Amino acid sequence: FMVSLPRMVYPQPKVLTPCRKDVLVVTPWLAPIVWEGTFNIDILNEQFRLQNTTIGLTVFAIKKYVAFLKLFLETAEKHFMVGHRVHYYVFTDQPAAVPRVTLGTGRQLSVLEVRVSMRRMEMISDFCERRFLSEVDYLVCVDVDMEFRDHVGVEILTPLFGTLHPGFYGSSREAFTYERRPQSQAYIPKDEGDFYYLGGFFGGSVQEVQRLTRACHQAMMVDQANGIEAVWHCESHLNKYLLRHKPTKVLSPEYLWDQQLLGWPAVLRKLRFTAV
Repeated sequence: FMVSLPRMVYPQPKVLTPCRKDVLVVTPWLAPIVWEGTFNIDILNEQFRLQNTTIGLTVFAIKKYVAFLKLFLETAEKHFMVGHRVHYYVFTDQPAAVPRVTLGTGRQLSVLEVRVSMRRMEMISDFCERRFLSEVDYLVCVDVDMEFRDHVGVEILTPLFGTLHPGFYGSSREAFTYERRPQSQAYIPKDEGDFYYLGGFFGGSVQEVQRLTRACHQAMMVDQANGIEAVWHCESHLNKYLLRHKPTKVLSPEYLWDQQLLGWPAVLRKLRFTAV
């Protein structure tokens, strides 16, 4: 079970004062949308540390993309789940090119050799299935050509989460780049859709992440057999899955931003994880 929190002194939440009035902070299925100002990280850290939470962070670094590992891992050390147990899983075709990065206590890295479009979904579902169940409580699946710039912590953890694509968070659903051909398993028509989620940042409990990756892998195989490739590949399938299986938290675009392409809008109080 879960033990009591200790006594804590913090500002009283005020019912007649919203945290943020400029953005939606809860979905219509009552999942929090995680923005700066919506969470007290001290309360959340207590809750998750009292469960001895271990977070797995997966990245694929193939061919030239191994060059991104050093900055990715060094900045993860500064910003990602600091204080909690972290297990990095680096999937690569070049185990010797993985940089030797100094890790904080309670943090470990495993290099897993591989070797295409389906490799990520396949590797996460039913190649590393048993290992992940034994080793971590949550999985966070991200792209490697990125850097952490600010806190990314236990506020994201939940059974299943997606992240709002920074190019589409203000867009009408008709403008979302979902797969629009009915012949694809990823098809979403013009009158459906909550959000446009990123392929590059999703996660959840190991069980829910394995369900998602298994479903996507199966859908991608069906499309391949039918001679169709979804417009945005695994991201299109991720969007179909999260439409039909609503995430239990949604991360705001603070969690995956491209400052060169999109600047630093007022609505973003922090830029936490960004394109290089």
